[PDB]
Amino acid sequence: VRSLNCTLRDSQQKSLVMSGPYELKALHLQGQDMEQQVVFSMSFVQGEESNDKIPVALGLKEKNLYLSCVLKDDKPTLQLESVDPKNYPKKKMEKRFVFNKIEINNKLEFESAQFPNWYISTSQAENMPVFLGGTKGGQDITDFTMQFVSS
Repeated sequence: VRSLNCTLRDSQQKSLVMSGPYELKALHLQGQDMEQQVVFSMSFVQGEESNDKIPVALGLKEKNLYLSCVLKDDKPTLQLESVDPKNYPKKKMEKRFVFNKIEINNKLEFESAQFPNWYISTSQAENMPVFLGGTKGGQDITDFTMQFVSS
């Protein structure tokens, strides 16, 4: 498995930070305060691919913590799940962990491989949880930029 280290910023320039053990929040940060931002370990895993659609897994750099999509109270939900530190990452990652990384401009969208047309999204408001949104366009933000830190 090949990985790259990177940070993500939504299109409103909000940064992503850990709120608790299992949640990420998005907030407007600038300055030394940016040390707070989560560093992701993006892995290129097995799955269907295209020029513009690439399967990935998002773990937290150096933590056996991955972004996962599960049904919770009957609706697709994003969560941080802990994994056996010795078995991960893998090349053939379980479906709940896979996102389709879609390039559209200098922007990126992350679609659940498990739940078609469900995307990693942020709210327009400050300090709200990052979640899985079943809708594109309307109010919630579904596009991001990536910064390499050391892949």
